[PDB]
Amino acid sequence: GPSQNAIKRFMTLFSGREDVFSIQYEGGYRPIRRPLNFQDIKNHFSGKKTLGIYLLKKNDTVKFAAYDIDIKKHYLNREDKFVYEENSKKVAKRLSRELNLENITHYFEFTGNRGYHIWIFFDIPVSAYKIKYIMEKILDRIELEEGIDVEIFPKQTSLNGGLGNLIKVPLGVHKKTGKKCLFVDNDFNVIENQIEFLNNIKENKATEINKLFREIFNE
DNA sequence: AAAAATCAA
Ligand SMILES: Nc1nc2c(ncn2[C@@H]2O[C@H](COP(=O)(O)OP(=O)(O)OP(=O)(O)O)[C@@H](O)[C@H]2O)c(=O)[nH]1
Ligand SMILES: Nc1ncnc2c1ncn2[C@H]1C[C@H](O)[C@@H](COP(=O)(O)NP(=O)(O)OP(=O)(O)O)O1
Ligand SMILES: Nc1ncnc2c1ncn2[C@H]1C[C@H](O)[C@@H](COP(=O)(O)NP(=O)(O)OP(=O)(O)O)O1
Ligand SMILES: [Co+2]
Ligand SMILES: [Co+2]
Ligand SMILES: [Co+2]
Ligand SMILES: [Co+2]
Repeated sequence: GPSQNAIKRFMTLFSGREDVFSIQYEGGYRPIRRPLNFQDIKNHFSGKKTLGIYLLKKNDTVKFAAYDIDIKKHYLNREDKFVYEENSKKVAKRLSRELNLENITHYFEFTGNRGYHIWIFFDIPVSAYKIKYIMEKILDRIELEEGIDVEIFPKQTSLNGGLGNLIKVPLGVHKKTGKKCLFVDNDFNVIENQIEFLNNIKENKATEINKLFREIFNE
């Protein structure tokens, strides 16, 4: 059924480090020293565990990348927090417009607490430094807003024998708040049929993205 | 049976 296809599809899209992943608890994350499995993903989808994925494979390539638009911590508790909610969507729309201009297919996710991820998926892994560079240059094009932080995963160009950074992946439960992390549309409205959205997500071409790095870098 | 908690920039 569609939900079973979603299990296999999730594993292909959020494919990072081969042999380590992460789970969220209340106050941190913890590495799990083995490959992610189907049972891990069923536990993600049901709320029994919350998965985070290390983006960098052992050869310092990534199969996906993400912007992380956040409300700054000290803006969170304000009574006019709705302003910085708007601002976070303003910054996300600007980034997305640039990404569309570069024909980079991407998807929005409400992260279950204080912001949004913009997910970028690749059919074949690409060098972590190349996508990171593209994402940094695109950020350098847009106006920012007060109280918003934009973060770029991958955070590393290379592991140097380490794990790198991980990102909490969608369709799970945010352990800081108990709310589902869900895909949203271009207007930030929650998609009703998440499973089907997941099964329609498209991968960018590594060949195109590789060409785009040389192009932006202008050699 | 449940409490405890990693790893990075
Ligand atoms: N790897 C790792 N990254 C972190 C950790 N804490 C924060 N970050 C990252 O740093 C960014 C800034 O978040 P902050 O809210 O300022 O994090 P903090 O200063 O440690 O305080 P809290 O997250 O509220 O506990 C986050 O979006 C995360 O990407 C951590 O303990 N380990
Ligand atoms: N203590 C920690 N240890 C290891 N990795 C962590 C971490 N904290 C975060 N990360 C990783 C996983 C995280 O996904 C990412 C930074 O995300 P955040 O901005 O802190 N939280 P998110 O974007 O997921 O949702 P929202 O912002 O609404 O709270 O770095
Ligand atoms: N004076 C005003 N006039 C019209 N709409 C207003 C408004 N004040 C607030 N709105 C609201 C009601 C409108 O339905 C909503 C639309 O604003 P976006 O969705 O941010 N931008 P757009 O839809 O034009 O396209 P894209 O997202 O691709 O950029 O703003
Ligand atoms: Co911290
Ligand atoms: Co962040
Ligand atoms: Co965030
Ligand atoms: Co709109």
